[PDB]
Amino acid sequence: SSQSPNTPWQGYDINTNYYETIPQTNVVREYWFDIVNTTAALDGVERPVLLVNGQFPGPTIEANWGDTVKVHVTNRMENNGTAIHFHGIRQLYNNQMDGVAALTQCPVPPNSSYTYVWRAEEYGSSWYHSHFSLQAWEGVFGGILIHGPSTAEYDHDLGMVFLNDWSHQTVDEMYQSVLESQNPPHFQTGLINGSNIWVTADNQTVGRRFQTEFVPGQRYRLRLVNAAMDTHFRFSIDNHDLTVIASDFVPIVPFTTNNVPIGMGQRYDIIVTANQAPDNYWIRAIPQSFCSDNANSDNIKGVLHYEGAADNSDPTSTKWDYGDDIQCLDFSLDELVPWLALDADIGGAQMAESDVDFTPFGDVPLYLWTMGGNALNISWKDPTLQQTFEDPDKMDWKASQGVIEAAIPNKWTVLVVQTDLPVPHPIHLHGHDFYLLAQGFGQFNPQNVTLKTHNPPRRDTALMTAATPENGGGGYMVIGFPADNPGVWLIHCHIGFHATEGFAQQIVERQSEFNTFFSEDLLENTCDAWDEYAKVNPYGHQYRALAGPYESGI
Ligand SMILES: *[C@@H]1O[C@H](CO)[C@@H](O[C@@H]2O[C@H](CO)[C@@H](O)[C@H](O)[C@H]2NC(C)=O)[C@H](O)[C@H]1NC(C)=O
Ligand SMILES: [O-][O-]
Ligand SMILES: [Cu+2]
Ligand SMILES: [Cu+2]
Ligand SMILES: [Cu+2]
Repeated sequence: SSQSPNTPWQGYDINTNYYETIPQTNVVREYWFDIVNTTAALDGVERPVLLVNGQFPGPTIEANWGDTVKVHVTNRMENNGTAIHFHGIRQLYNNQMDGVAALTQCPVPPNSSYTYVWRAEEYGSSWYHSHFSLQAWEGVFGGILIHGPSTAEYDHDLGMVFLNDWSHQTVDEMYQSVLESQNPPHFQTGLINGSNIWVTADNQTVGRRFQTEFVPGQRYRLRLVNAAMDTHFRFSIDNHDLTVIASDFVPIVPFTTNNVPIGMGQRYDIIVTANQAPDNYWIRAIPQSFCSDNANSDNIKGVLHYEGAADNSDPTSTKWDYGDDIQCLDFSLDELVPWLALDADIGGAQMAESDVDFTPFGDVPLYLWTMGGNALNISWKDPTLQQTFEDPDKMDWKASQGVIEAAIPNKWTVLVVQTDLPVPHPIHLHGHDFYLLAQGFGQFNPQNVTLKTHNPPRRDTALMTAATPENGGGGYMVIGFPADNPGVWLIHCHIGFHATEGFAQQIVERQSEFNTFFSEDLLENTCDAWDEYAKVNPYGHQYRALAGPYESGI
């Protein structure tokens, strides 16, 4: 009880192994989420959105390390199912609460509910979002903020800072055109924590920029989350240094930088000290042009307003000269050093490789992303956990199910995700923080690659980097994780369009121990409701063909 005195995690600290030890708080944080169909004018232009409780971003789930969180999700829409995923939450022996349509549950139909219950067995910053088709990017997402230890001190916690791309047509409206094109999706603008201005065709300014206020001398924590559909950002604040203290849910040895490159699904916790002359400073979220197509890359900005700065007055500050805003990169392996030091014990690991390609299918054609040789093609109404309940020793996986088996308790898997294309992708794994062993450009060399096993970066989302066409294209990333968590775990590109097109596989982990978590009633109650919806509403039927809005299932 000498550690972290007068905190909810008294008896534990920054050195506690949070994979093995959790504070007991006895506390349950209970949330009620209505998923609603509405409109909003987040940058001053009205359009349809799907929201949690009428808010964008959705309300923050806030808890202390070791709490239990209970989220009652009710579907108040007409024409979508829903499922809510808690990104980066380990869900240890709790796979059926992971919120993945077609894996861990059927979708929740309109007028039905699902109660997610999970343990805060990590601390730091993340987010929840729909894991049903493109719905997260219609606005169904919000923060997860779990208080706990930190690797540097500060005075004020500003909470979540979401980074989003945005357009005035919806992602669902765009989807058919995306499917039928070899060009990446184009977005018109972006939002910082759900706000921006917009310049109209007649040069009027509508909307309002994100703004935050600093007291000179004070230190502020910002919890950055990239929730964009198809944009890799560099975040910066003119004239201010940023001290990075965590990557995803893993506290790291702090380091200071002038910008944070942040991929879709990733989080970084930063501390900013108000040590500049009192003034207004631009906060910038800049799409990286190699892998983002945005009409307004230089106008996704907010305002840092010091007390002492002019009111009603935009910044005139200059961007940090950190180089170009072209490549889509992570912090390097040597920059991200987990504070809790753990080695990747990959002796005796199972080795796998999943290639990434983009291929035409059918007569239109539709251009689909494939991972490990197949575009994922699975079933909302027949989720993987139903298949294994019906047949506990099932071995007859279809190619289109994209299965990677990890049957042996605690045995490591080393997975190489590779591509020949000049296109990078943020790779996210459910149910695990993976160990990031390598990340590179060009061809993967099985002889020459060095794997970092000595306290490598550890997180839940990392880029498969790729070279530009002039440098030959292609790239790879290599991850390691032990089979410490029975369940069916999605591994996929965190670009929504890509995952829905097929860029996803499923890790079937310790299949013989699904009894540790599985509830037939929790599965079938929702599946039965979903079937009743599908009878009366065409949106209840999954489009799985090649002349319409193909849905991979996730
Ligand atoms: C970004 O938007 C979120 C969601 O509205 C804001 O969340 C608040 O965060 C603070 C600090 O953790 C909490 O006190 C509030 O309860 C949250 N409100 C919610 C979730 O409705 C967040 O403050 C915004 N970020 C900034 C920097 O303004
Ligand atoms: O995050 O999926
Ligand atoms: Cu996830
Ligand atoms: Cu992708
Ligand atoms: Cu996911």
